[PDB]
Formats: sequence, C-alpha cells, structure tokens
Amino acid sequence: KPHVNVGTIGHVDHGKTTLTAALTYVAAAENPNVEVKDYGDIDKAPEERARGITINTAHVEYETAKRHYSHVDCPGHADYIKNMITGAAQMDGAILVVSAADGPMPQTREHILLARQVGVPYIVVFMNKVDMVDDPELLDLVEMEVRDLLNQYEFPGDEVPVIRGSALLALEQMHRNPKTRRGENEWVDKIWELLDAIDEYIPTPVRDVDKPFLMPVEDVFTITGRGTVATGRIERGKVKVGDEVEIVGLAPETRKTVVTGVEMHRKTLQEGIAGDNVGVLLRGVSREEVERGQVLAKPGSITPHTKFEASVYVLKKEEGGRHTGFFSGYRPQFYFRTTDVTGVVQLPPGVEMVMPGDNVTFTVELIKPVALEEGLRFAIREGGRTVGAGVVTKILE
Ligand SMILES: CO[C@@H]1[C@H](O)[C@@H](OC)[C@H](O[C@@H](C)[C@@H](O)/C=C/C=C/C=C/C(=O)[C@@H](C)[C@@H](O)[C@H](C)[C@@H]2C/C=C/C=C/C=C/[C@H](O)C(=O)/C(C)=C/C=C/C(C)=C/[C@@H](O)/C(C)=C/CC(=O)O2)O[C@@H]1C
Ligand SMILES: Nc1nc2c(ncn2[C@@H]2O[C@H](COP(=O)(O)OP(=O)(O)NP(=O)(O)O)[C@@H](O)[C@H]2O)c(=O)[nH]1
Ligand SMILES: [Mg+2]
Repeated sequence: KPHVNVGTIGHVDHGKTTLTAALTYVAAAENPNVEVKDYGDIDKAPEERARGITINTAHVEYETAKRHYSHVDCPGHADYIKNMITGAAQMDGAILVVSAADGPMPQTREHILLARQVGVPYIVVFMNKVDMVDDPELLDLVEMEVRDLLNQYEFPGDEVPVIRGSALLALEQMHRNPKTRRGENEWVDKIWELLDAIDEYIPTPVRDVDKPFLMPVEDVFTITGRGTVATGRIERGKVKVGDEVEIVGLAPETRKTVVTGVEMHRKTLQEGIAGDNVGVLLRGVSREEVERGQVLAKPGSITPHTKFEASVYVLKKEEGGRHTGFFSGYRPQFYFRTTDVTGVVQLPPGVEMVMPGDNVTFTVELIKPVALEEGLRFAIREGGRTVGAGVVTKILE
C-alpha cells in the first residue's frame, strides 16, 4: 500500500482533532493494524488537555484498503500558525474542517490560502458538527460558501468532495461499538465517505527528486562527538553522504561543506530524498555557521539576494489580513521557507498604495540576504496579521 501524507486544517474549534480521532477508530474496524487514538491521546500535552486546544501538530497513522496514511493534525489557533504551516508543508492533501454551525471563519480562509502557498495540491472538505444543525438550508449555504472560498483561492471548489457529518457522533459510536462497519451507522458512514474521498481525490504523490537538491534548515543541533546536524524536510532533489553542499542565506557569504551523514529518526541512511524529514550531518561547520532560515543546496543552484520583485495578494481582514492597505516604505516581515526577514516595500511608479483584495506587484529590499529564486512563494506578516501572500517574480540584486 502506497504511503500518503494528509492532515487537518481549519478554524479553531471546528473539530480537527475530534475528526482525527474518529478517523483512527473508523479505519481500525476494517484494519487490525491501525492503532486507535482518543481525543486526549492526540491533544496529549498537559496544556492542550487543560484548555482543550491543539498547540503542537500531532502525527497519527491509519490506513484504508488502498493506502497507508500519515496524518498531521494542525492547530487552528492564530497563535500557532507557525506549527500549522510546518504541518501543511508535509501534506500531499489536506482535509479542511468547517463547522456547519459557524460556517467559514477567518482561519478557514487563511488556512486554504496558506495551504496553497506551501504547495498543498488538493483539499477535501469535512463539514463538521451537522448534528447541531436542524436546518437543511443552512447546510446548503455553508457548503456553497466553502466551495466559493476554495474557488476564490484557486482550488477546484466545484469539484472537491464536501462531506457533511459529525466527528463527535462518529467517535461516540466507535467507542460504543469499535467494530461498527460500513453501512451500519450514518455518522460512521460519513467518516467512510471521507476516507474514500482522500483515497480517490488526493493523488498518489510523486516526490520532487528530478531537481537540484535543496533543504530548508528547520533547526540545528550539535551531537556530542558526531558534529553539527541540520534538520529539515528535503524540498527537492536528493542528498547522499559525501555530497558537497552550500549553506545559503543570512550570513555575509555562502559557505560550502560536505554531507557526512543522513539520518531519519533512529535510522542511518546514505541518502535522503525530496519529502524526507532528515537530520543532515555537516563537515566542519558549527552552529555558528548553519542556522534556521538558511538552506542547504546543490552548489551553485541557488544564490543569496536582497532585492526582488513579487506578485502579491493583499489579504482582507476576514482572511487574516487588515482592512487598510499599505504604501512604499512599509517594513513588514517576509517569510520564505524557514526564514523570517524584515524587508522594505517599494511600489511601482504611479501606484500610491496597494489594497486588500487586489493582486499587485511591487519590489522589496530585505535587510539580510536570503536564498531566493523565481517562483518561490512566501508570506508577509505585520503585527501578528498575515498581510500578504506572494511569489518572487524577478531577482534584482
Ligand atoms: C535527537 O536530537 C534532534 C531532534 O530532537 C530529532 O528530532 C526528532 C532529530 O531527528 C532527525 C534525525 C530527524 O528524524 C528529524 C528531522 C526533522 C525535520 C523537520 C522538518 C520540518 O519541520 C519541515 C516540515 C519544515 O522545515 C517545513 C518544510 C517549513 C517550516 C516553516 C515554517 C514557517 C512558519 C512561519 C510562520 C509565519 O509567522 C507566518 O505567520 C506565515 C503565514 C508564514 C508563511 C510562510 C510561507 C508560506 C513560506 C513558504 O516559502 C513555504 C514554502 C513554507 C513551507 C516551509 O518551508 O515549511 O535529530 C536531532 C539531532
Ligand atoms: N456537537 C459537536 N461537537 C463537536 C464535533 N466535533 C467536535 N466537537 C466539539 O467541539 C470542540 C472542539 O473540537 P476539537 O476537535 O478540539 O476542535 P479543533 O478544530 O481540533 N480545535 P483546535 O483548532 O484548537 O485544534 C470540542 O468540545 C468537541 O467535542 C461534532 O461533530 N459535533
Ligand atoms: Mg485540534
């Protein structure tokens, strides 16, 4: 059975974690290899249990007749957007959870836009909490609103599956009868509609290995005796022990080193490929030479830059942005892969300001170099709000 990565996204409290638990229980009735997980086993940290909130992304495994799934359950709270982005970057498809009782909310919109920015190719929708809605008209409206949102963000909104169900009632049924099978219960069958939907709508992924190697540095560790280890998810290409690599960005100059080891969890590998979360041991360099925000790459394949042009969508308040636009001189934070760097905006000649809801173009000068290339997507934040989502269109300096 091929392996596929999926996950749950959506506004705070709409039901992501409860749905994740339900998925493990429902799938386990048809497969003895699946380990069932209760709500408290997913939101397992003391703080998560205390306030009933997802803080850390959780990784759970389950399977269908067709595939083995690794599911990343993401937090919906704005305070943990970094963890949500980190989780979305691992997904081959995402399950957008939308409460039928509340309808789309700011992070319903923001999560779809950000999922697109990180490269999630497909979204399946689970309209949750329908057990709380007795009005069929409202359900139709919520579905229309969600399909409209998906269309607005360039996903095939009229094609995507929109499953109407109750994660809670399905989970309660599985607790009462862990062997409930297909066809026996309406709520459990809605979970099967979702499992069948991810099986048929999320394409079997093809790792992006036919490209020069690049891995954003997530974190850096010094293993006593072994050396400096840079962790990250390989974005493209492959890396083998003995390969020469460049550390690009942030520092005054690019630095070269050699890969002396590749590991994944407690496994020693001789090579890592696109899609792998790995620890890369680097020759000679210390933590003073490799840090979060830099990238490791095939030498000569990407260079550091500070000035670029970009196409940017300016977010509205209801999408996580602001009601007001901005002018030349604006100094927000720019996020490229694992980099966070301040930059200064310069609007094109004749453009006084750019407004929320518009797709505009402008120039940016960063305060430190970043590994940049045409086609690189990014986000702009200011004051804890996502003000723009963009893509680099031209390298100037
Ligand atoms: C044993 O000790 C250590 C450790 O504990 C072990 O860990 C288990 C470790 O084990 C290793 C062997 C191994 O098993 C473990 C390896 C671990 C690897 C971890 C990998 C990851 O997190 C990756 C998914 C991420 O970087 C991921 C791609 C990164 C993660 C990046 C997250 C960024 C968040 C920013 C938030 C902003 O405020 C924001 O509000 C906003 C809206 C920004 C949007 C930004 C966008 C849109 C950027 C895009 O330009 C883009 C394409 C982003 C996607 C991106 O780059 O994601 O060994 C060590 C030695
Ligand atoms: N009535 C009803 N309540 C539900 C349903 N699904 C989840 N809930 C409830 O709504 C609350 C939030 O659920 P939870 O799964 O934690 O939501 P979340 O989207 O994971 N939250 P966060 O964004 O913090 O991660 C809980 O009290 C939970 O029992 C459902 O189908 N029906
Ligand atoms: Mg949750």
